Amino acid sequence: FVLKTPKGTRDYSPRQMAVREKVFDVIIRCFKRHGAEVIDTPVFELKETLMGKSKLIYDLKDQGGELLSLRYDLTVPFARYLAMNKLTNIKRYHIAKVYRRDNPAMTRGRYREFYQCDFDIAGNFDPMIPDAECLKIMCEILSSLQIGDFLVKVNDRRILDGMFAICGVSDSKFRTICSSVDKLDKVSWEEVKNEMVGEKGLAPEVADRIGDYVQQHGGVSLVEQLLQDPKLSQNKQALEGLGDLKLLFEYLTLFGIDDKISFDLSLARGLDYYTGVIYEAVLLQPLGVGSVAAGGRYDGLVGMFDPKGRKVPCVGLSIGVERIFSIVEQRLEALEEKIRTTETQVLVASAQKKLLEERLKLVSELWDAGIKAELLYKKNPKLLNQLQYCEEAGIPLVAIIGEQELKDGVIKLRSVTSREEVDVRREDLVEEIKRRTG
Amino acid sequence: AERAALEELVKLQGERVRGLKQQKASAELIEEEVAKLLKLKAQLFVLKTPKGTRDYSPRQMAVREKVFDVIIRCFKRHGAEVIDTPVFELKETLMGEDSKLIYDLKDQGGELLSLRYDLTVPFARYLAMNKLTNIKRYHIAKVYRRYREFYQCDFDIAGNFDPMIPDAECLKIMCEILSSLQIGDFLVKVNDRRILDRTICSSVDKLDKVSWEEVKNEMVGEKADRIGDYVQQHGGVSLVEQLLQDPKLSQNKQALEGLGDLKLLFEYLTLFGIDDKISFDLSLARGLDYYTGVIYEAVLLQVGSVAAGGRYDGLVGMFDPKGRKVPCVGLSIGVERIFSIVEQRLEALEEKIRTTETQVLVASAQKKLLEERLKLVSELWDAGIKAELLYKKNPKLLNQLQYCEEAGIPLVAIIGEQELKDGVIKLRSVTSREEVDVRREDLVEEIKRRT
Ligand SMILES: [Cl-]
Ligand SMILES: [Cl-]
Repeated sequence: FVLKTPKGTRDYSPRQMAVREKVFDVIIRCFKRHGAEVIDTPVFELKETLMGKSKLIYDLKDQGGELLSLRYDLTVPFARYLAMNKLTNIKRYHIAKVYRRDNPAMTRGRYREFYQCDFDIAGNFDPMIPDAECLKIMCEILSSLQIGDFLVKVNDRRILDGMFAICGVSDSKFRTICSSVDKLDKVSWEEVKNEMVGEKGLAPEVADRIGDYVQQHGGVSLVEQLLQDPKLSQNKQALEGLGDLKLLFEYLTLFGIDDKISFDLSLARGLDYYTGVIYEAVLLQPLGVGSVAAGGRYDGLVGMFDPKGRKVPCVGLSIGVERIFSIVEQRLEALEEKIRTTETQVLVASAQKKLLEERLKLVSELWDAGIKAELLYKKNPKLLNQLQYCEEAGIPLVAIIGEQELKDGVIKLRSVTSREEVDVRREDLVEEIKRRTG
Repeated sequence: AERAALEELVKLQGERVRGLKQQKASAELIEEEVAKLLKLKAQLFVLKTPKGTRDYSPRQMAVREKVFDVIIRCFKRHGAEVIDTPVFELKETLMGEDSKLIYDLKDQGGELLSLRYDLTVPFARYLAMNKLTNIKRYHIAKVYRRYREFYQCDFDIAGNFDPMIPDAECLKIMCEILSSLQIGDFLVKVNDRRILDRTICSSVDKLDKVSWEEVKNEMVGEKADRIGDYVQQHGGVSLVEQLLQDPKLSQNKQALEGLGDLKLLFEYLTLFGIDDKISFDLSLARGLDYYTGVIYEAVLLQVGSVAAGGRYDGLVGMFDPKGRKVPCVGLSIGVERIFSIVEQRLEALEEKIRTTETQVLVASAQKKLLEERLKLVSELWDAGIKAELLYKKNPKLLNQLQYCEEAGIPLVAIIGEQELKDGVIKLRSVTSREEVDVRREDLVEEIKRRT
């Protein structure tokens, strides 16, 4: 028996926490900027609640009591929360860890316990305003994180259904074909066409029509082009999706995030789940380095719990904080710069021995002034040792107490980086420290 | 949800009333508490959260954010790092209260796992795994026991340092957070395990709750004269000094060592200025098994415990193959009861508790200005202002104003055709109902100044 974190789980070191706090602050400042509420659900539900949901779910031991399970997803707790509280409309964000028992590849992003970061608007509202807002929120956060240039792919579920029927895929092969088409971002169309015809028996005359549609990406001008398409115009659901899309593009143009959006018909994810617009956010090297965010409209899923069977229309977005965390730390790592694990702005030190009690008095005053102060728990620490500690922790200043300095009543402040000393009056010292550090 | 919070409030009120009656409190205060409790009671498929677990409502979250914010600022002020641990650990990792209390996962077809029951065992594992002999950190996370699922707030300092400074700092931090919380007057009681050196201890812990007389009878039932004199006595530094002078305690080295450390600790507290708020009691024996040094427990002044902790050197050593002990001192803050006390206090003021921070809402009385509204709101968002708008083509102005009143939003931005033409925007204070015309450019700056 080795002491280890469970297979698939990880601790978070102070540096990692600092990185995770830095990004969570940006994302939540944006969520609050859009006037969202926040909720929290327990880490486990009753099993009854999750059965019928891929059954890679951790389950607690019976232990006499009724069976329970760690949440594998945020939304089913969301639906339970809305049905339990008799609400059909709410705007909120939930940030919390989820638990799926799957093989974990550390090199790969996969981990058994990982953060999920969701923002949702639920309710019957005029069409597309909430969706446009969701898109704006995605671009705000990714732009603010400064992790390079991003682009957002959007599509619609209805267009996929209509385009696939008109092109000529059967209904039960349709999900499999979609799984193939979605890889066009990471692979080539000759390759997914070979995969489709060869591995899944789809006719080449149906694959080479799906090709003429899916290899097509652009802006609003492509929704107009496809509105003009004779075959597509005939299809009703394709018509619905395109109409919603034309409207969405207009709202984004008002938002000013129009340039960073791309209509792309290759995109096909979460079909079981999404009923309207589907969007994915990816980093740019015009080549995507990975998928950083996702969003969708899922009217069907939220209302499952209600006895009546009423559907609560919902639109939302999920942010891949776990890639964002790694990318941010590596950027720091590439620089090779040390990351502050503490916010201490001053350290109290005395060169001379026997001044420990006085320092304690000084440190307390700083604490009661709301200053982030520290001191070494040694009766007579050496000045050199104290300074090294400051350099390592990134502490900007050192406050030195000396018998000579004390008589004057002044306190000597030395900048660690510049190694320059100034003598300050005790009353002023607090304000001097404040001026020095925000 | 909200109903669940109400139930929690009722459970706390009942406990408080029970404590007050026990303390032989005056009728005037007891009646007020009963009145609050009665009001709470009045206020109070098969979809349900698992037993012992409750959801957090937006209103509930707001109280939690404010409370956590105060605690977090204090921890940061004292220059602590922060660490995170997974929810579950190997069952073997958690081992010698009762083993059965701990939650355990199904076999699955992998190593057996159990949910964290405490936040410090994982910390001990973290230290051993990384081989660290010194760290100052705080950890805020949910713990599971079989409410069964609840938040735990912990601040710990681990390492070898001159005696009593780390211990003194924890008390100062605890006092600092409680005063900041503004939950009223509180006191902290401190004892050392070494000086104290089972069933008597439990009786002793039970002793805090009940009188010595009845308390004395309980001890007899459990079966004392020598023991009784020591337990009743409690106080300050002067009281501490008298005990050392005693010959019996004095001639025992094990007993003697603890007394000396405490004497030293009080001096540090005096420098800090939290000396007045510290109390010495030998009666306290809570968390005796974990502790190898001092005990401290905080009690608010009208379980009844808001904060607790002490020095334990035994745990870090257990994980290490070598078994070398790691000195450590720490504190836990009972943040759930603090949640419900804070929310209750806010309610007394009668001031609204806002679930959102939106500064302003964009609204238009007239028809067909939706696009105009969207552009403006977007500009506000870009500016970093917290703004909203209703997802309606032509919403009515009265409806929008009502939403602001209910949501607590301070201002409403109104767009009119004439206003649009002149370059002005009409800003109306929801509370005052007063209006002003502000040019588009000045709108962002003015909103910030007003808020
Ligand atoms: Cl596949
Ligand atoms: Cl396994």
